[PDB]
Amino acid sequence: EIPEVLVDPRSRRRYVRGRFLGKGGFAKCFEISDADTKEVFAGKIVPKSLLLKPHQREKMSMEISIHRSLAHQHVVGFHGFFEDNDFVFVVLELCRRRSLLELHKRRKALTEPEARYYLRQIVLGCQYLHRNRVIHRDLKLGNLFLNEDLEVKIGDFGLATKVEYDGERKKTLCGTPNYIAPEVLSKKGHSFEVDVWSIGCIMYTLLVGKPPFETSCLKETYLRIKKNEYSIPKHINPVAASLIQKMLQTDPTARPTINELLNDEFFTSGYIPARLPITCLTIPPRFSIA
Amino acid sequence: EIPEVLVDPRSRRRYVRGRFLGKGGFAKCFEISDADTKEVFAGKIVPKSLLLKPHQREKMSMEISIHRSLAHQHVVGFHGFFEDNDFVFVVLELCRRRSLLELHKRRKALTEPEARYYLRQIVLGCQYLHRNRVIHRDLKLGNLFLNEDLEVKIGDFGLATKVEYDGERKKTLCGTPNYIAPEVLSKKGHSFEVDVWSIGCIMYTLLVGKPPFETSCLKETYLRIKKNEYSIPKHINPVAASLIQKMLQTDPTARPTINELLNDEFFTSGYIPARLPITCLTIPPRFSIA
Ligand SMILES: CN1CCN(c2ccc(OC(F)(F)F)c(Nc3nccc(-c4cc5c(n4C)CCNC5=O)n3)c2)CC1
Ligand SMILES: CN1CCN(c2ccc(OC(F)(F)F)c(Nc3nccc(-c4cc5c(n4C)CCNC5=O)n3)c2)CC1
Ligand SMILES: [Zn+2]
Ligand SMILES: [Zn+2]
Repeated sequence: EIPEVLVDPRSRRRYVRGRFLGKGGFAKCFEISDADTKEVFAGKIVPKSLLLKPHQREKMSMEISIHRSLAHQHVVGFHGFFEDNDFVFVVLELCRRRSLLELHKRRKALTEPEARYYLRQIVLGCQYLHRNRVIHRDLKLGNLFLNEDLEVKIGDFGLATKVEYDGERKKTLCGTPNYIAPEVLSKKGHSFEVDVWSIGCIMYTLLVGKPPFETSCLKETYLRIKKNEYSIPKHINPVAASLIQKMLQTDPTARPTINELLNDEFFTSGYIPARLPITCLTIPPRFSIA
Repeated sequence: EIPEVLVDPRSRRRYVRGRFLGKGGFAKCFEISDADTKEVFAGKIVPKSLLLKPHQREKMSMEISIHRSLAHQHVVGFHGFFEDNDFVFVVLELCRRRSLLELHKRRKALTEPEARYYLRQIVLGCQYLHRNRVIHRDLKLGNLFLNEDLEVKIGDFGLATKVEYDGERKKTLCGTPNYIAPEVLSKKGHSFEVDVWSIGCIMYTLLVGKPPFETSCLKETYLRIKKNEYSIPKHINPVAASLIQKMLQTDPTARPTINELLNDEFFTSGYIPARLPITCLTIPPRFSIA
């Protein structure tokens, strides 16, 4: 039940409503063209019917509050919002190569160089957020979008929470992150390390080709995480592996900080492409010498 | 996309498909008439599209396994099942007065006598299950259906689990019970007392007119439960109250068993109607003397 055009009565531009893209939570998502400067965006579009409750409403505002304060190369750009009466409309930078999720569906395990390339940009983006006292809290392959030059842009700040003062332990998380950290489940109080944990699972998943804790039942998975029950295939390199081990530790005070991450030998003693062939979208890159 | 008639190719009868009633999980639910003996039932009807995964499938079988083994006056009667290719069809005893939930929406707090009356039948039904090594695991006002003489019948065994051997602690619960017990949340291993806990919340809710741990956010509620944070209004009688206190204790080894429940002075020193006026559906009963 969503209008063909979208008008921003305050910044004044309107948007022709493009094709479906994806959806997540009470949100569905489409591309959309500025219709005058003709420029192209992704528009996240939430029905106010799903938002009848004040608790849902706040969650949604909070996300705009957090996301809108953010500018940086590996974060999905926030270009504004507005609402009618049935809908909230948010304008985002458009990522034309979808998300890491889709790339994974299609390449399963990646080559090491690809892992570094992508992983590095994931960390740079997370270095950004952490330095602004923001925790994403649901870093996963489907929130890591890729623009046209296959650059990573972090997305969906709907579980993103703001750190309000040094030492704060966020005591609850209203939602179900994919790669959820141990300390969240042991309902124990959590902070930035949850993102290091998630990145730990991303790394596994990209190198190993599957999630570090997958099982047919969610609650069993949660069990696994809590007891820290995973294993790293023997073919994964020993340097790669141990960075995983670093981040996938049940005690957050032991996991690397986002900032010392890029230093790890995985990165510094390894080859990191400068860019990627769009081929790499479907064919393992060989990185030959000419 | 559900057939007008329903045929059981093995017990041979077919069912004319009546009016909507309710829904819960992947299930929607209708009344249905035997079409020959013309008798009336509620039919729970699950699309096999929601059941593509083996884990969902098992959950559903388990429920049929548990529920079908059950016969007793305060349990929703199991009258059979069968499937086509798009649907699972289950035939249930029809409860023409909906559930305690609806009665609560309309009367908020109940008179003590009503509470006993209903509560007693809840316990008798639960005494039954517990003696058959079955835990319902999601006793709540909307699973407590009422037939025509306003008798309680327990329903929905889709989180019901079977106890397989003395001492067993069920380690996980794949779902989100309403009135969920502390030990479930502290991911700690649980058994029959979870139902005593739930009944504890039912009692509160029926007497006090609202749930013992309600808050605008679910995760805050869970916090409350874990820390056992509730309070009993001062107008609730002292005998009533303390039965609540008994059942709403964080340590399951302290909560009354289902079997010693009916002994509690709440019941034995109190007036318990033999039946209820259907008036009581919308008007507080006075229980005069003629
Ligand atoms: C799991 N997958 C994640 C990525 N998917 C996707 C498919 C086609 C797309 O446009 C194209 F073709 F140009 F590349 C895009 N591109 C895109 N660009 C900016 C924001 C969002 C977005 C932000 C959000 C969502 N989306 C799709 C959905 C949920 N909430 C969001 O925050 N998506 C993404 C499909 C689903
Ligand atoms: C929260 N409410 C619970 C009770 N509700 C309800 C409304 C109208 C009804 O028929 C009438 F009019 F004759 F009284 C009934 N009667 C009824 N009788 C047997 C089984 C089920 C049932 C079993 C199950 C469900 N139902 C409605 C839904 C979810 N899963 C079940 O196991 N429901 C129930 C409405 C929703
Ligand atoms: Zn499960
Ligand atoms: Zn919440």
